[PDB]
Amino acid sequence: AKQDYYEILGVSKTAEEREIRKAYKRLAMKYHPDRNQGDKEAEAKFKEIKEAYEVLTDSQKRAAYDQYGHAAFEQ
Repeated sequence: AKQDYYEILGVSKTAEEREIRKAYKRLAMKYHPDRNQGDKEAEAKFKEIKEAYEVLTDSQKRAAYDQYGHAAFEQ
């Protein structure tokens, strides 16, 4: 019911974007392909970790989950 965009990076539960940026920074470099092509999914993992960060600055995705997945803010 949406993904846990806090765990996908992996930070102190649901820490402010203040610390999420810090998770995102470590994890982004860790999961950067940097010629680890062919694998392809590891970059996709960086895509998820980006997605996570990005949802964590968004509006609706960011709250509906936090309350209740998508039975919160479907108006």
